[PDB]
Order: sequence, then structure tokens, then C-alpha cells
Amino acid sequence: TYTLVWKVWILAVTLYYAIRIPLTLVFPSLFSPLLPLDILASLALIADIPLDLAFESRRTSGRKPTLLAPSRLPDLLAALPLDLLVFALHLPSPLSLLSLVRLLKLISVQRSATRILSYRINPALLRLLSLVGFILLAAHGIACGWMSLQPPSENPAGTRYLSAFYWTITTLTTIGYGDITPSTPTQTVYTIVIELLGAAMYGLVIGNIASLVSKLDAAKLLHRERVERVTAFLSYKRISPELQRRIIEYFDYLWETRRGYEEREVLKELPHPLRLAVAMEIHGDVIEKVPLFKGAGEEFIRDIILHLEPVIYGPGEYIIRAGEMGSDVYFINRGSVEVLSADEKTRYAILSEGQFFGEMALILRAPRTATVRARAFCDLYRLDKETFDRILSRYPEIAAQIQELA
Amino acid sequence: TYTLVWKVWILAVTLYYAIRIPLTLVFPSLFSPLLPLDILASLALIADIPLDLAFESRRTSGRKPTLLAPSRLPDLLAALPLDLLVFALHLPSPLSLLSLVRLLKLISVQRSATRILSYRINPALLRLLSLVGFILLAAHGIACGWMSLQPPSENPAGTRYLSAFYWTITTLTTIGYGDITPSTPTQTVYTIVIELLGAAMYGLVIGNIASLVSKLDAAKLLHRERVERVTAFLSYKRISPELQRRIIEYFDYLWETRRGYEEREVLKELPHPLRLAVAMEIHGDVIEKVPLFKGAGEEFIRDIILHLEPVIYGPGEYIIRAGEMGSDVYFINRGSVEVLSADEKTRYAILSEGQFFGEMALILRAPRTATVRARAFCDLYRLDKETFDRILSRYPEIAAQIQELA
Amino acid sequence: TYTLVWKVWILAVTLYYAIRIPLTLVFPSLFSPLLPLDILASLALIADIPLDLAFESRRTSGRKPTLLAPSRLPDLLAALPLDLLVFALHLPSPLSLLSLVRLLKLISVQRSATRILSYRINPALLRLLSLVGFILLAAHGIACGWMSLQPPSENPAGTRYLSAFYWTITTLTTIGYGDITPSTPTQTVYTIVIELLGAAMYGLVIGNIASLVSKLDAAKLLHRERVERVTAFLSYKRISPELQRRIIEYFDYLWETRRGYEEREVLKELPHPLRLAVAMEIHGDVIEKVPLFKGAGEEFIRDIILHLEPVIYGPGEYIIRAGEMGSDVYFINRGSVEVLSADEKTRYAILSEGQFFGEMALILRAPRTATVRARAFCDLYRLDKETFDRILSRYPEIAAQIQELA
Amino acid sequence: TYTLVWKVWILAVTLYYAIRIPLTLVFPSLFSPLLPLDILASLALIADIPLDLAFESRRTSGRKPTLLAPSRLPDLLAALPLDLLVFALHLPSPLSLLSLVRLLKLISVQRSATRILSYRINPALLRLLSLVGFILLAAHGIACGWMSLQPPSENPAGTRYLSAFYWTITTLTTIGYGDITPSTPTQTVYTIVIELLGAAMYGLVIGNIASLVSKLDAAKLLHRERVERVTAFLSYKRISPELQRRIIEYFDYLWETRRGYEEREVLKELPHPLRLAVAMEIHGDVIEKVPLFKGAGEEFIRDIILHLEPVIYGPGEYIIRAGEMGSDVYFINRGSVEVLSADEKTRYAILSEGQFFGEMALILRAPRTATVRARAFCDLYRLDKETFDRILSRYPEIAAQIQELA
Ligand SMILES: Nc1ncnc2c1ncn2[C@@H]1O[C@@H]2COP(=O)(O)O[C@H]2[C@H]1O
Ligand SMILES: Nc1ncnc2c1ncn2[C@@H]1O[C@@H]2COP(=O)(O)O[C@H]2[C@H]1O
Repeated sequence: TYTLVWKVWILAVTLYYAIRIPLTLVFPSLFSPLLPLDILASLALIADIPLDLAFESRRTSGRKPTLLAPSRLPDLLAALPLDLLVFALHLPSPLSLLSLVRLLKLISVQRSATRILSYRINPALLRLLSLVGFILLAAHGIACGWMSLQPPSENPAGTRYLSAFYWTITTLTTIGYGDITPSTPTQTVYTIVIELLGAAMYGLVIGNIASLVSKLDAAKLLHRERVERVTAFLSYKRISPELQRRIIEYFDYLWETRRGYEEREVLKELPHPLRLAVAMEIHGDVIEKVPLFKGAGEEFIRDIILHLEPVIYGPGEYIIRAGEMGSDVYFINRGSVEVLSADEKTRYAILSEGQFFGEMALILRAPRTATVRARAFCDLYRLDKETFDRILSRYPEIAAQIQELA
Repeated sequence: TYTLVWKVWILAVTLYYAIRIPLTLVFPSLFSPLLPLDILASLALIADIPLDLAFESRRTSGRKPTLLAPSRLPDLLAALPLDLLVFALHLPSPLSLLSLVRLLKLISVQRSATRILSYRINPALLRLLSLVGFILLAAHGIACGWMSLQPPSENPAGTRYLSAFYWTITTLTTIGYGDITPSTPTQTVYTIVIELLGAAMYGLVIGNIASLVSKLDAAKLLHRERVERVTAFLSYKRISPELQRRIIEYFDYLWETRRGYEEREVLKELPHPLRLAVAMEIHGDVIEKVPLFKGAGEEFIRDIILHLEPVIYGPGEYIIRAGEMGSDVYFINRGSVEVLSADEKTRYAILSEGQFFGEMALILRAPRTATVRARAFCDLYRLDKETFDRILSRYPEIAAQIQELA
Repeated sequence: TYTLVWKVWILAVTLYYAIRIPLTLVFPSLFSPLLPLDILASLALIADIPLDLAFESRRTSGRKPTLLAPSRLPDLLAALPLDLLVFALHLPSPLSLLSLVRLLKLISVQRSATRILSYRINPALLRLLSLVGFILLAAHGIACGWMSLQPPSENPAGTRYLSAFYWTITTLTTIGYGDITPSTPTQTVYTIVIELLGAAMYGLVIGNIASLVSKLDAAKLLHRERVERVTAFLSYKRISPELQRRIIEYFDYLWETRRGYEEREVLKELPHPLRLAVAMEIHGDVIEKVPLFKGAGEEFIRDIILHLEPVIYGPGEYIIRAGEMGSDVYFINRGSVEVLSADEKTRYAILSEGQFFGEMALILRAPRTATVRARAFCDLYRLDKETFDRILSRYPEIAAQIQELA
Repeated sequence: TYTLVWKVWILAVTLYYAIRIPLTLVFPSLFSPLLPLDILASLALIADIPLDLAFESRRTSGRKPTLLAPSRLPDLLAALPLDLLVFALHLPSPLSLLSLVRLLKLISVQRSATRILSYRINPALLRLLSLVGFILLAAHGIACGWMSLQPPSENPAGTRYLSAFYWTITTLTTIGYGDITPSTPTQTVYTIVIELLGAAMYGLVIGNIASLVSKLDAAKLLHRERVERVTAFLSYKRISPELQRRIIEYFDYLWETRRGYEEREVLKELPHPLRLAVAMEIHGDVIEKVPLFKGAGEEFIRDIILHLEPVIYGPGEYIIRAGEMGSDVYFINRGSVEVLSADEKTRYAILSEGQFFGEMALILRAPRTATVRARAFCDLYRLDKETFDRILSRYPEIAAQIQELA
């Protein structure tokens, strides 16, 4: 949308004001040669007042003020051509400061950037970058103020501005070389207030950096503290080192795969329709592929899919042991698994991605026919007999169908 | 209440003490011309001791001490007219410091402001502002102490105080120009202790700023990390980009509407009566408007309303598909929805705010008569058949009424 | 226990070492006059090695090393009388530094203080205070090192130590006056390493302060953000201002009473026996006072009490409305409540702390006889009919007793 | 694996580049005598480009780019021998800076260390250490840049490098002695940009330190705030000091044993197979030791074990009181317990680690035969009658067996 390039243009005009206004306050001779752009800067800026008023009124509706409220005032009062008149008639120093009203546009530009950005940019990083930009603009303004109090001299404007910017950076960053310092009480008061301002600005920078880096690896720290808690509890319970190693490597696999997030908790953030869509896409072509499920309507399938629960079986450990009272069908979703004889002397089968096993427990209460043992991290899904019956009761005809299949 | 203006007056008197006491310690000639206000300052301050004792005793009751406990002592010992006597009889320097006992009122004024404010003011911002005020008062006191150690000279009191405040600000902010520095061992020791104090104060400022800005966008970061977790889990599960886009825009709608808060968790903070009131106001004139509900007493309505659960259906996705085994009535609460034929070739109806659909599943087990599909984000509420029966069992007469309606 | 005074004595001896060793390294003449205390310091310190080994071995058992492991080594190698020999034979500078091995006792004293304290002292505040103490000791040591590199001069030892401490404080606090600076390459290298160390130490101070103050009002911020979330969700749902005000004042009452903690979640931290004890003490002499409960054994009472759930009814709102299907007994626990006629034209009763109402719903399904309305914040407890029956089924004889009472 | 020593070698070569390139930029005479190692440095570095491409392609598969993407570019463009050619033909200053392209290897070495480490090293501490290393390398580079702008002089290269490093450390650490400062506009601009960079670097150091120490005792603070909440809620409920003391010591035991972690929540992080393994190892040889359990298959045992719930009975408080309606078997797991007569006048038994009691309630509804009272913190497990029946229903034959045992 072309509103973005307009916002960028308004940002450039605001930066032009922030640079020029204090720079031409100390250098009146700089006013007239840049007068065309100022007109270009002014006609644009006032034009932004109603135009942007449209772009914000047409979202979320509810009418918008144009002469009221704490909001929309910093733009309104910054629209006035106070700078043009005050420079044109050469108003004296203590009243020429009214030219700074253009700088009030900054606190509206920051709000605009808070929604032009902050989709693709971290909000803490966005706040830090806005603070850095404001600090640089303030450093320019403070250098101009420092120049305004220096005794007049024949030094080139460039070198005196460089000295003023050197001093203001030295102060704002609290480095404080002190090679150039106030020589007069007014410079002393200005330096005191600038020292307070610089301490506040550097504290803001440090606080924003800490806020950023304190959450820079939130997932990693959340997983690590979870592992630490689990390991400490196991060590208290005097669990053998081998089982702790198996748990450690399970957590390592879980982190390397899905960054430590619990599978069941992630599919709890989503609403029911989105959970249904996600589950139907995860379990696509693996649930209608079941023989005892085939032929049932998709309202049965969608009810079945929402109740499958994830379970990460580790490598080499048992999922099913023959002769037990098996009561849970399974569906493989990332790993592979081996079906072995009751004595594990021979391998019946190898199953992989999109395959399933344990169907018999759905149709019959018979004990398990064979052992099932994970080769890799199986990363599969489970469905209990009792839940299957509960969700089957609402579909009597397919219950009779599966009873006939038995 | 007039107690607020009294507290503000006591704050002003305490600031007057904090300004004058160290300033007149180095300038004895300043004592006598301000003596009237000191009397005004003193008669007020002692008067605050019992008076405020009332205002705190009449809340939470339980009696209050007046010569005991760590609390209420900083006010008591600060009530004493030590400053008046010590200035009146010109006690020498090492014992004149007892005039500072007025400054103990600050740690009671801060406690008072912690409850006069902190309703309408962020507690972290309140602590930061109190720290800044205390730092400025301490800067004044430290400038006075620095003046007290300077060799006597004919410089105007104003310019020497300005130099002392310049030095103390330069030190407390760790900028350290070093253009003015200790010339004598006593000034060196004072500068060492003031350097430690200033480092501690600036560390406190930075820590408070970090604590503030680390929670300045808690809701935004909590929503963003939730979105990141969901997206990472989806990407691990190899979900298609279009479904991820639909989930992303659902989360965007949820944030723009209710700032990322889960609807069910917010109505869990409230107690049962407040949950009932909030639910009755959300679902007002949308639940008695139901035909199969009309005529039932309000104890049935209030039982029904507490069990409605929220579900945000996304735009263009199905809520009801014809021919299924529908078992859930619905109530629209923000969006709009279209009722379409079983082949979606023609639109039966458009429903909006305060409308409902799916009534049939309450009265009959018949399959759905038509499809229902969200136009916008529907943002609606659902009620299951089984929950409806469970809460209906306690009202047999209206169960018979609805059975007759069928 | 006398072990505390022994630990305090060992702390004092360690501080004596930390002060004297670098101070006498630059001042050899200070060694001999303090030799007695050094013997006193040494005979004690070695004596601490086995003695404390007992005090830690007799807790948690499991045997302890005495010549092994990363732990217990800093104490062992600090026990050696390296300082006494190195000062007695006047070993030259580059090898005299071995006297510093006494300072290794600090990292054991800190560990000891981490368990002598940290019961009654905040762990973050304890870490900050230990850091401050270590920083002051390091400042003394660094001042001694700075003196060691200064060209020899006839200045008094006191004033040169004061200048060195001034410089080291100026550097460690990053203030950096620069009135005294390296004059030689070795002093330059020492200043570089001390600048790195001071930057690290001041960063540690700031980080510890931020960690402390970022959790200084955890309860207040946790309650405030909960209130903000609730209010934002209500405002999205367009709830009337009066209901929002009632919710705001409910949250204010909850904070002022129990600091924002959910009553049900606090009695979830405790184990079953402690939950039972706490509940029996909360509901003492209010549950046997019930007429339809009197005479039952205390195994019935203790089963009843664990199932009472808390509910804070706000002032002026209804708890019971006459003619409804009441199914929940109530017990008042902080507030008061008024029993009013079905038309609220006359007050039947006022009930307060330790009183109860709604008994009839336990014995009979009859509709409520009268309205019950909170005067204050009632802050009471509730018991459902269905839960009462479920916990009654295990006591058939008292069920028959209450059936006879009906 | 030998890949680790190769990564360490590549790290050493990258550090060699970071040290030499800016050092030989200001000292051309240093180029030729180190030319052999440069060849050794270069032939290795290019060799790393495909070789490491293998080591990362053989994990997680999916093919890898070699001329594309933001990743793998900093290594590619750093492989080029720009330094060798630019030094060999003595390209002038403003274009000789292209030799710095070797330094782009740093942002790949950091990524490599992020996975060579971060298993055994805290990620926040790892980030802090990487930042410190980068800051030291940048300090060397900035010292070289400062030397590049100094007017030429006959001072030894060592002492001028020492002065430059002194200045850059003084600036980056914000200490700012100001004994050496820019004398020319170009040095002023360089100092301004270096002041900004140093402020940013020191803010990064402080932020990383705060992020580290704000989570340095997460478990301790999480337990302490839980204790504070519990104690505040108890004090609001006016619970007696003795019960609060018992709760305080229960929490102290819980912290000293398992660091404040809830037993039930830790065995919720693990998946079902790992939960089963951990439970089977915790309850090994204590569940088959039961007489009414012996003889049942291990599918019954494994179903029983998953349902045992932990409960920490405090010292001296009752677990079982005679004559009640006992309905829960128990298993001791850390502590000891005393079985006492119904009048507690005589002790029937003392049971300890691995023992059990309360078996009768499983087989019969008879009231408890004797009292059971904890000596120490019992730290045991419980199993309800109703849960036992629910998990028994799936094994009818052993239900008949236990019915015969009765
Ligand atoms: N003509 C219509 N106008 C409005 N709503 C309709 C119309 N026809 C069907 N519906 C609704 O569409 C719903 C879909 O089938 P249900 O049985 O769920 O209940 C149906 C009605 O509530
Ligand atoms: N005169 C009274 N004095 C005290 N309590 C009363 C009186 N009349 C009614 N109640 C209580 O008011 C309650 C409201 O009806 P319930 O059936 O819930 O049980 C009723 C009694 O507990």
C-alpha cells in the first residue's frame, strides 16, 4: 500500500526538521538557502494532519477527534509553521525556541512506526532502535545547544559543531573525558541538566538491552530449567544413571525436534476449528488408511482424530509386549518401529512414517499378538480403547459395522 | 478527602527541610531570615505525628503504637525540633549534623506516597520516580557537604553551590569530568564515599529502569512467544503454509481484539458471582430470545449461561456441515455467519450479532439441516448436547416442556 | 549453637587476612608488630579445616573428602602458613605474591554464609551484599597493588594509601576523574587490567541490583497485570462501567486482604495432611456447630471440610434468591450477610463470622425459603449438594440419620 | 570426534587473523616475517569451507547451499585471500581495509561454538563469554585504528600500542580518564564512533550479566515466593503460629530434599514410557513384595505403579487413626513410621524404607485396625480404594484371586 511510502516520506521530513531546526537556530545564515525544502517540508507536514486522520479513522472506526484528546495533539501543534515565521522575522533567542514545536512530530512518528513495524520486528528491539534514533537526534540538538552557549569565535562552523557533538557524546555516554568542560555558570547549568539527561538516556539504553537479552533465548532457558528440575528430582529419587541418560537424550531429541514445546500444550492454544484443521492435516491419509475405520463418514474420522494423543517412545524401548492386555491403537508419525515375536527371536515387520499398529485391541479384548519395540524415537500417537468406545457410542451404525468385522 | 492535601503539604514541608537544612548548615546567615517558615514547618510537622496516627489507625484497626516498633519511629524522631535548637545556639560542626534528623521524614513520606499513589501509578514507575526524587535531594545534600569541605573563599554563594552541584552530579552519574577534584585528604575520603554512593544510586536507577522496561510490553511478548511456539511446532509437523497463514491471521485477530488473552482463562480469575454477572451481561437478550428456552425461569437461564464456551471460528471455514450428527447449539457474539444449502449453491440466511443457530440439535438427534460457514471471524459461543442434558436434568418440568415442543 | 560464633570468628580472621596481607606486602615494616595476631590468625585458620569438616559431615552424611574434590580445596590450600614463611624470610616481590593464598578462604566463607544466612535474608540481597564486600576487599587489594607500582617517595603511608584507594574507587566505579593516572607502562598495564576488572565488578553490581528490584514487588505486579488483563477483556466484551467498577473493587478487596493470591491455589501447594490441618483450623467450631452435622464422627467432618470451596461474594449482591432450586450450603468466614424476605421488604436475620446458612438444600430438594444478600464482602465457603452426596455415600449410617432428620 | 580439534584449530586461526590483520595494517613491516603462518592460516581457512559444509550437511540432511543464503556467506567471503594480495601489493590505506574480510569468520565461529558448547555450558554464560571475547578482539582492532590516526613518531611500537589499548579500554569501559584524547578532527570523529560503540558494548555486557544473575537462583526464588504466598495466605486466615511453623519446616524439608519441586509435576514432564520406567525404578521391590499383589502379572503391577500418588507426611502427625474408614494403602519411600495401638499407649511396629501398610483397606471395608503416625518426614506414596478398584476391573482374574484371599 502506498501509505507506507508516505509514512517513510513523513519520517524523512521529520528527521529533516530534527536536524535543521537546532542547526539553523545556532546558524541563522543556514535558514534562507534551505528555504525551498522548508516550504516543501511544511506543505507536506500540514497535509499529513488530515490525510493520516483518514488512514486511522478507516480502521476500527468509532470516529476520531481532530482538535481534542492527548493523542493527535502532538501532530496538530507540530503542523503549525512556527519555525518559518520565527526564522523569517528573526525573533530573539529566548523566544526563538518555539521553532522546536516541529520536534513534537517525533512522538507521533514513533507511534506510527510502532504499527508500521512490530509485525516483522521484535517489539523490544523496535523500542531499543527507536530509543537509539531519538538519542542521536537529541545528541544533535544538545550539541546545538552547547554551541549556542559557547563564546563567539572565528572557528569554522564544522569544527565547532564537531567539538560540540564530541562533548555531547562524551557526556551522554558517561565516558566523561573532561577535556572540554563548562567555563561559565550558564554552561555549568546546561551541563548539569545534560548530565542528568544523558544518565537517564544511558540507563534507558542499558535497561532496553537487558530487557532484550533477558528474553533472547526464552525457549532454550525454559527447556534447560525443565531438564534441570527433572534431573534433580530423579537424583533425589536415586534413579540409576542409565535411566537418567535415557531421559537426558529424550529431552535432547525433544529440543532438537520441536524446541522443547509440549505437543499437547501447543495444540491447546488453537481454537477448536484450527485444532481440527491441524489434526486433520497431521493425520491425513493415515486415518482413512485404517481397515476397521474405512467406510465410516468423515464426522467419525474428525471425532477420532481430535482424541489421538502424542507419545514419544524412546529408541529401543517397548511399546507393546506380547501377551499383555493391550487396549490402545497406535499411529506412527515421525519414527520407525519393529514388530517382533513374543520371544524377540525374529522380526515380524518394520513399520515407518504413516503406518499404524495395535488395531486388534479396538475390535477385540484378546491379548497382544506380538511385541512392538521402537527402533528410533518413534514420536507416535495413541488411542485408548475406552476413549474409542466413548466416541464410538455416538455412531451406532459404524459400531455395528466394526462388530460385524470382528 | 482533605487528607490528600494535608499529605501534599507535609510532603512540601519535608522537601523544604531537605533543601534548607544542608543549605543553611553551610550558610548560617540563611537561618534567621527563614526562621518564620521554620516555625511554620515545625508546628506542622509535630502536628502530623498524632494526626496521621489517626488516619492509619482508623483503617484495618488493630491499634497502633506511638513510641514503639521500627515503623512510626522515623516520623517520631524526625518530629523533634533538633534543627531549631542546634541552629539557635550555633553548635559546632561535628555535632551540628544532628539537624539532619528532619531528613528521616523522607522514609515515612515515601511510605505514605506508596499508598496515596500506586493506585493510578505503576508501582515500578512509582519506585523509579521516588528514587529519582531522593537522588536529587541527596545530590543537593552532597553538594552542601562538598561546599563544607572546600577552603573558604570570597566566591559568591550561588556560584560555589553551582560548582558543588556540578561536581556531585558529575560524580553520581559516573560521568567524571575531573575538572574539579579533591585537593585535601578529607575531600578525598568524602569523594570516595560519595563515589560509592553515586555508583550505588546509578546502579539503582539502571536496575529500576530495566525492571520497568522488562515488563513494559508483557502482553505483547507473551502473545508473540505463544505465536512463535505454535509456529515452530506446526513447522516441525510439516503443516502446509496456507494453514499456518490461517493460524497466523487468527492469532493476529485475537491480539487486535483482546490482546492475546484466552477467553476461558479471563473468566476464571473472577469468582462465581462475578462470573455469573459478566456472563449474564455478555449473553443478555440473546439467551431468552431462544424459542426453546423462552418461558423457563431465570435459574435455568443462569445455569445455561455459565456453561457456554467461547470459540473463534475463522473467516470462511465451516462451523456446521449438513448431514452430520450435530450436537451443539451456537450463539453469535461479535461476527457474522452465513447459512448455506447442503451443496453451498444457495445461501439460506445471514446471521449477525446476537443471533443464534443450531437449536435443532438440542431438541432432536436429527442430522444437521444445512451448512453454516463463517463470513468474518465469527467469535461465537457453543453449547454441547451432553452438557445441555446434564444441566437440564435438574429442571425436569422444562425438560418435559421442550420434549413437548419437539 | 556455638558454631555460629565460630563462623563469625573465622569470618573476622579472613577479613583480617584480606586487609593485612596486601597492606603488609607493600609495607614490610607492618609485618613484625602484628606477628602475634598472625599466629592467632594462623592457629585458628588451620584449626577450622578439620573442625568445620565435622560440622558439614554430620549433616546429610555420606562421608566427606579432606584432600580431594573442587570443594574443600580452597580451605585446605588457604590453611597453609605461606604468608608467615614468605614474610619471615623476605622473599622478593614476584614470589612474595604467594602470601595471597590466604585470600582463597573468601570463596569458602561466602559458601558458609550462603547457609548461615539465606534463611532470614533474601538470596538476591545476600548475593549483592557478598558482592559488595568482595568489591571493597578487592578495592583494598587493588589500592595496595597500585601503591606497589608507584615510584618510591617520602609521602606518609596514610596519604599514599588514601590516594591509591581514591584511584581504585574512581576506576572500579567507572567515574574516572583522571587526576591521577599511569605514568609508566607497568602502571598502564595494571590500570588496563584493573579497568577491565572494575567494569566487570560494576556490571555485576548493576546486574544484581536489577535482579533484586525486578522481583521486589512480584506480588503487586502479578496482581496488577491480572487486573489489567481482566479489565481489557471486559472492555472488549463491552461490559458496563458499573460491573467493571464492581470487579475493580473486588480485586482491590482481594489484594488488600490476601495480596492477590487465589484461595484455592494456595491450598494446593500444601500436602494432604497439611491441607487437612489448615482446613480444620480455618473451619474449626463452624462445622460441628451445624445441626444436621452434629453427632457424626470426625472422619465425616474431615471429609466434609476438605471439599468446602471458597467464594468471595461482593457487597450488596445476591448469594441466594428465594424460590430458586438451591443446592449449596454456605459458611461465613470473614464477612457478614443479611437474610431477607422473598420481596426484600423485611430482614429476617443478620449473620456474621462463623455462622452458616442454606442447610435445607442438604436435607431436602425444596426451593429456597428466603433471599440471602451480602452486606460486606462475604468471603465465605460453599458446599454443593452433589459433592455432599458423593462424600456422604461412604457414611451410610449418617446418611440414614440425616434422612430421619428430614 | 576429531571434528572438535579441527574446530579448535579453526578458532585459533581466526583469532590469529583478528590479532594480526589490524596489527599489521598499522605495521607493514610485520607482514613479511609472519608470511609462512599466513599461508598456513590461509590454506587451512579455505579448506574449512567445504569440509565443515560436510559436517553440517550430514546432520539433519536436507541439502545445504554453498553460494547462497544469509548463512554460509560470512565463511565464504572470509575464505578469500584478500589480505594476502592487499598486503603483497601494498594497496593504500582507504582500500587496504578490505583485509578485514577475514574478521567475518568470527560470526561463523560464534555460531559453531554455539553448538560445540551450550551442552555443558549455560547459554547465557556462553553468550556473555562470547561477547567478552569479541569485545577484547574489538578493543585490539580499535587500538590499531587509534594508532593509525596518531601523528607519526619515533616511539617504540610496543609503547604506542600500549597507549592505544589503554585509550580504547578507557573508552569502551566508559571510565574516561581523558589523559589522552583526540587532537585532530579525524581523531575526534573516530573517538565519537568508538564512544558510541563502547557504550553499546558496555550496555551489552551489563545486560548479559543482568540476564545471567536474574536467573542464577531460579529454583530458590521460585520456592521462596511460594513460601511467602503460602505464609501470607495463612496469616490472613489467622492460622495459629504452630501450624505455620509446621508448614514452614515442611517447606524447608521439601527444599532441602528436592529443591522445591512438586513431585507430581516433575513426573508430568516425562512421556508415558519414561514415566513408567521411572515409577518402576522408584517402586522396585516394594510392589511385588506386597502379599495381596504377589502372583499377579506385571501388566497389573505396571498399571498399579503409575497411579501411586506422593504425599509427604510431616513428623509426628497422623497418617492413619484407628477406627476410621480407611480406604488407602501406603508405601514408604524415604522416611519411617510407627504403628501404634488405638490408644497410642504401645507401639505395634516400626516401618522404614521400602515397607508398606494399610493393605487391609484394599481387601476389606473394615475400619482401621491401628493408628499409624510419622516419626520423621515419611515421604511416602498412597493408593486409594476407588482407584484400585478402577484399575482392578480390567484384571478380573486377579480380582477374584484377591476376593478369595479375603
Ligand atoms: N432459512 C433459514 N433461516 C435461518 N436460519 C436457517 C434457515 N435454514 C436453516 N437455518 C439454520 O441453519 C442451521 C443448520 O442446521 P441445524 O439443524 O444446525 O439448524 C439450522 C438452522 O438454525
Ligand atoms: N429467621 C431466620 N433466621 C436466620 N436464618 C434464617 C431465617 N429464616 C431463614 N433463614 C436462612 O435463610 C436461608 C435461605 O433459605 P435456605 O433454604 O437456603 O435456608 C434459609 C435459612 O438458613
